[PDB]
Amino acid sequence: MKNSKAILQVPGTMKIISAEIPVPKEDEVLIKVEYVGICGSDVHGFESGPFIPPKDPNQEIGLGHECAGTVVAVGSRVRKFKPGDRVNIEPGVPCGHCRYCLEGKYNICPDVDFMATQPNYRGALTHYLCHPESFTYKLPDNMDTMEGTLVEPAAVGMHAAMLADVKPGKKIIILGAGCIGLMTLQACKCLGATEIAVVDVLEKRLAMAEQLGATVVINGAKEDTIARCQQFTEDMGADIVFETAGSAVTVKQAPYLVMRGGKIMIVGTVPGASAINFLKINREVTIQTVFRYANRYPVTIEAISSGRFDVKSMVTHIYDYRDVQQAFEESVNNKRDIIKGVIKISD
Ligand SMILES: [Mg+2]
Ligand SMILES: [Zn+2]
Repeated sequence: MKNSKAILQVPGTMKIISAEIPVPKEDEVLIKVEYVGICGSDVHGFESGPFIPPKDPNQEIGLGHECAGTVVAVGSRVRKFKPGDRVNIEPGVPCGHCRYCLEGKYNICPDVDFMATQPNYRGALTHYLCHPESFTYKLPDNMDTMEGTLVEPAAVGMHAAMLADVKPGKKIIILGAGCIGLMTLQACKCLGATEIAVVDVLEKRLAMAEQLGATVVINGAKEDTIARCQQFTEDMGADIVFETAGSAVTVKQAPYLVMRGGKIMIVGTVPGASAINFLKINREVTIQTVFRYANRYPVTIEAISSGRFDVKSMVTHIYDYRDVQQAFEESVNNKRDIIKGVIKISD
C-alpha cells in the first residue's frame, strides 16, 4: 500500500525515506522488489556519490541496479507479463533508435537509461518500481528471485566471454576472482573452454574459483603470477586474458600473459591510466574493453536455470533492507570476506 526507497543522503550515509508507489506506463510492469545485489558500482556510489552530480540541489539519489521480484501490476499494453510473475530486470534501457542500438550494440547507446545513474538516479533499493516490459524477464520456476538478481553480474561475465569468442581449445587466464571474475569463469566454462587459470590474492576467492571450475588457481601474493601463467600456457601465453579486478597491477600484467594474435578483455572499470607495453603485444594482439551486456539475459538465465552456472553459491552475505547502512559499510570495511552480498527486501 506504501513504498519507500533507500537514498544516499550524503556520501557514506544511507537512509530509507517514504516514497509513492509508481504507476506503470502502458508498456511497463510494476514489480515488488525482493532482492537487490550489491556490486562495485553501488559501493563506489555509496562512497563517492555518482560521478555526475545531480542537476537538482536536493535530488533523492537512489542506489542499486541488480534486482528481481514479482509483478504486481502491468500497463495497459503489456501482454508478456501478468500479476504474480516472478521476474528480473535488465537495468539498462537503451534509446532504440541510434546507430549503436540499430547496429546490435545497444549497451553502448549514448542515451541508455541505467538504474541508479545520471539523469534519474532511480535505485533498485525500493519496495516498488516500474520497468519496461521489453527489459524484464520471467524467471524459470526453478530459479528464485535471489538468483534472478544475480543474472545481472552473470550477464556481465557472459557478455565478456561471448565478445571474446571463448571456445574449446582456447587457454584462458582470468585476472581477478571477485564477483565479476567468477562470473567470467563460469561463462568461459559454459562456452566450452577447458583450460582456465584464475589469479587473485585472497585464498577465499581462489577457493571459490576452484569450486566454480577453475583449472588452475594462482595466488599472485604468494606466487610469481607471470611465471605460473607461463608454465600454465607452456611459455606460449594464453589465447584470452580477462582483466576483471579493475586494478592497475592486473591491466599492466596482461600484456605479459597473452599469446601473439590473442585477446585481452578489460571487463569494466580501470579508473586510472595504465602504462601498456605494446612491444610485448606487437604481433596483432587485441585489447577490448567490455561494457555491461547486450542481448545476454536469456542465455544467462538459461545457463543458471540448467545448473551449469552457479550464482547461489556465490552469495556470502544477505542483509535485511532496513539494515542497508551496515550492508554498505561492511561492503567497504570487510571487502576481504565478501564474494557477493545481497539485500533482502521484505516488508
Ligand atoms: Mg551489476
Ligand atoms: Zn540508442
